[PDB]
Amino acid sequence: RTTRDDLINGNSASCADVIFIYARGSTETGNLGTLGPSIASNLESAFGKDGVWIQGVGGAYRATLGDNALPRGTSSAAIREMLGLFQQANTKCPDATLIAGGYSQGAALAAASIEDLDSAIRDKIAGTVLFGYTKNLQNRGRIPNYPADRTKVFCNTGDLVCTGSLIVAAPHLAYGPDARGPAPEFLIEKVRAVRGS
Repeated sequence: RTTRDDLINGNSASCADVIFIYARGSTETGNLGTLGPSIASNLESAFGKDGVWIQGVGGAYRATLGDNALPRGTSSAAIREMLGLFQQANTKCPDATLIAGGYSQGAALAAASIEDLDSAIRDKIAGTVLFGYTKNLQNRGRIPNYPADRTKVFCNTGDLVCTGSLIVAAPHLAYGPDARGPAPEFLIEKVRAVRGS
């Protein structure tokens, strides 16, 4: 459901081929919130339940609404949490292909963490999806230090956070269809591009 800790819980003698690290939006529950479970179910269908590990960003990431106003669009403690999960993936399962995503504050968090990541780990992230990306205007639709071809941004018309504001309007809450279809589609395609079939 809304909490998945497959990387933390997983046996390193039986690593998955694909590890997905996902950060939820402000005020959302568990470590996957509203969109993450939808993405996860579609990744399990493509790779098999034992072929993919789903890991939400929990721990120090409290998804507090006010932290959207901080410099990087989230807290330093949250960035450290997400960086630590990428590092854990790299150490536990060195041969796994990584994929990532985030919604709202979680999109800012994914972007900041990927910017700060050691390059050798960053380069293992085959694709990243961002919904309601609160730094979309500021970062010109990119994740710093990360290629555009591996990035997919979902920013609805009328979602004010995508145009430089912090006001939450109805289109910000309308990413369900993207999470069910085009987002997992993109992630699956980017994994298959590097792993084959």
